[PDB]
Amino acid sequence: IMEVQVVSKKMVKPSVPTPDHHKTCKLTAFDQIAPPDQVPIIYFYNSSNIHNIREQLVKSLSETLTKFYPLAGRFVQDGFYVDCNDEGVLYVEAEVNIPLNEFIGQAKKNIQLINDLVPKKNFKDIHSYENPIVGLQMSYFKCGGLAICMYLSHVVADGYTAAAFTKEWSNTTNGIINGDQLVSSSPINFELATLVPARDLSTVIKPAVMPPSKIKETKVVTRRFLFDENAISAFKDHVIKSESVNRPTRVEVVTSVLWKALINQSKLPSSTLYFHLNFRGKTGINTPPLDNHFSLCGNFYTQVPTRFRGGNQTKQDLELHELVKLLRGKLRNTLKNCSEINTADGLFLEAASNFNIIQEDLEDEQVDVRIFTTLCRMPLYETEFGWGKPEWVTIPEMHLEIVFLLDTKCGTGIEALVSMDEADMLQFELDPTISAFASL
Repeated sequence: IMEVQVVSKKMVKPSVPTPDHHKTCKLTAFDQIAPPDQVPIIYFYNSSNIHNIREQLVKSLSETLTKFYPLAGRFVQDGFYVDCNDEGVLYVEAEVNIPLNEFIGQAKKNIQLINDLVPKKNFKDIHSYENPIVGLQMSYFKCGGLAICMYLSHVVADGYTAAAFTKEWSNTTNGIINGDQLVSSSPINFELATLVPARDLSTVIKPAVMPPSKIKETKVVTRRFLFDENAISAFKDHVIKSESVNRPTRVEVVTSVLWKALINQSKLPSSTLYFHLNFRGKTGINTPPLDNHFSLCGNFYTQVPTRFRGGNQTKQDLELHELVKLLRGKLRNTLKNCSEINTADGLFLEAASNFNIIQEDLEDEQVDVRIFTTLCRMPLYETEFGWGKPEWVTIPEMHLEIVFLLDTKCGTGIEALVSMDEADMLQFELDPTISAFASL
């Protein structure tokens, strides 16, 4: 019964042209090793009941793009920079013939149904001066409910930058609607290339791949698992029982459970699970762009790869607390390393070390590399555009194998959005330790 109809599609440019001194935004070496993907997130909001809501959202987006000007530009391959030509972000307006309260419940069980809310007019990412850096689709449901979907290029921005863009846009809309007294507008800079410029990394970066890993006829599907508060507490007690780690976190236990299931499904004896660690709040340098860590935008993170090595132990002897302790050791070692670095170039060198480790693991017939992105303890459910908090926030169906960790609307549960090959997923969802949490 549900039909989505695109009503408009255009380019939304920043309210004011980008100044001449900012038209070239040079990218960093972090951006060079950033995954060249466009990554989606979608927020669902209940009915505004504001009559000019579409116009005011377009206007607040233009004003936000004034500050996030590189997002309105186009990537140039030769110099590895962003020509901030104000070509604009892709803006899709659609209308769906059903209320929002007859979709979210269905979508939580079958994420595929969100595909008609995600725009894909995008072209080639690294290359293609014609590919827009940001794509937005606003799908208005039958009685005013809103699906805001953002498709952002990881070469220009990381999770922190996407969140800052979202926060600024929502704050601008909220001020435009309810009075400007509710302002929290702090500047963003985009100038980290001063300290780590893009460079030739033929001497710095591991390249790799191998055939048994390169079985490509994969059909990636996505499933949603909800790890509720009571289940997380049970897992925490099951781990503390061992007391080989103290105070396990929600993310630690949920990632350990998912990782054990992935290892049991893997058919390979060793595994490498890597997430992202944001360099911003965890270092002490203050050379110009790092005077204000929370104002700097662009990729500023390191990969954190935890290597489970199955030697002469069986997969049957795998226990939660060992995965927790491996994750904890790797994170602690990375934090200790970050404490002792003097320049931002050294933190790029640490990120490159971890990148090389991940490539070496990708290149082994014995290691299954699994990507994890945790968005938990990020205030996604407090991003307010001026009429209410999000009803739901998730990541739509991915085309690559990945696991996203999100907070639930309230409480301390975790939504795990797992994307993997269908042949693997059909057994994975029936793992007895996680099958009770699958929305299915």
